[PDB]
Amino acid sequence: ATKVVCVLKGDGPVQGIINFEQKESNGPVKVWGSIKGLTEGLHGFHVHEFGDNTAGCTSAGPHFNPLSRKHGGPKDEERHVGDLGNVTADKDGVADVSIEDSVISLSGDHCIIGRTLVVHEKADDLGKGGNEESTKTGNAGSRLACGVIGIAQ
Amino acid sequence: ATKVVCVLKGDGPVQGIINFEQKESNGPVKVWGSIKGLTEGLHGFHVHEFGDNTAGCTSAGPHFNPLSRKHGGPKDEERHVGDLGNVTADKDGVADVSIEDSVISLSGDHCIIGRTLVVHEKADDLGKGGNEESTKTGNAGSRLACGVIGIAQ
Ligand SMILES: *[Se]c1ccccc1C(=O)Nc1ccccc1
Ligand SMILES: *[Se]c1ccccc1C(=O)Nc1ccccc1
Ligand SMILES: [Cl-]
Ligand SMILES: [Cl-]
Ligand SMILES: [Zn+2]
Ligand SMILES: [Zn+2]
Repeated sequence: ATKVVCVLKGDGPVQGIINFEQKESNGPVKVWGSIKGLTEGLHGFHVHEFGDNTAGCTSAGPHFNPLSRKHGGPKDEERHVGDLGNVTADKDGVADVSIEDSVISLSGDHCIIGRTLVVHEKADDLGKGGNEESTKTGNAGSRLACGVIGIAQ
Repeated sequence: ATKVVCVLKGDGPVQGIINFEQKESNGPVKVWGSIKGLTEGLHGFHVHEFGDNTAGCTSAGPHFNPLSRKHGGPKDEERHVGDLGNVTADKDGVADVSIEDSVISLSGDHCIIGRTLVVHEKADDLGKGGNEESTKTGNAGSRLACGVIGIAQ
C-alpha cells in the first residue's frame, strides 16, 4: 500500500533497481529487485542517513541510525535501522534481492524515504568482525553504487 | 532547520545541484543552487510526483499536485504544489537558482522529500500559453535532468 523505489548507480557500471513495499505502517517492508555489475559474493547493503548524492555516494553519510544503536545484521535487535545486511552476486555479477524487514518503514521515524541506499565493495560482517569498525560500518568497504529512495506510484 | 538537496542528472550535458532549506514548518522554503549545461533562456522547473528514476526522468510522472489544481506559476494561487516556474540559463548555459516558495514544504501534505525535481527543455508558460496543455504541463517540453529530493545534513 506504500511503494518506494531506488535506482542504484555507480562505476562499473554497478547498477540496480530496488523496490520497497509496505502493506500497513505497522507491518514489514518487502524489498526486491536486482543489481548487476558486482563481483561474486557478499556486498553490504545499507540505508545511509542522507539522501545527498551531490558528491556521489560519500555525501550519504553514515548508516541510518535514528535510534542510536550499534551496527548489526538485519536479524539482530542491536542494529541500525539502515542495516539490511548483504546482497549476494552470482558469477555473472548479478544480485537478485529479496528481503523482508520489520525495522525499516515507509512511514514514521523509521522511514527511509529521502535517504540513500548503498551497495558496498565487500561483505558486511554484521557487527561480528571483532574490531571497532565492525560495530559502526560492518567493514563493508567502499560504496559501489547508491541512489536516493523515492516515492513510487 | 530542515535541509534537503537534489542532484539533477539526465541523458545529456545538463547537471545541477539544488538545495532547499526551511527554517520553520510554517515558513517559506529557500531554494538555491546551480544547473549547468542548459541552453540560454528559460527552462521549466518542477517537482514531479514520483521519486522514481527507473527509466530516467519520464518515470517521475506528472507535476506534484496533491490539491488537484491546474498548472500555474509559483506566484499564482492556481498552481500545482510542484510549480516552481522557470530557471534562467545565461550565455554560458548556467542557471543560478534563487527561489523562495511558500507552497512547497519539507514537511506535511506539501512535503517534497522523495519526489523528483525536473528541469525542462523549454520555458514553462506558467499556464498562460493559450492551449489545454498549458494548464497541465505549461508546455515545457522534454525532461533534461532530474533527481530525487533527499534529506541533507
Ligand atoms: Se516517511 C517520511 C520520510 C521523510 C520525511 C518524513 C516522513 C514522515 O512521514 N514523517 C512522519 C509522518 C507522520 C508521522 C510521523 C512522521
Ligand atoms: Se515530509 C514527507 C516525505 C515523504 C513521505 C512522507 C512525508 C510526510 O511527512 N508525510 C506527512 C506527514 C504528516 C502530515 C502529512 C504528510
Ligand atoms: Cl559505510
Ligand atoms: Cl512535464
Ligand atoms: Zn549499520
Ligand atoms: Zn504544474
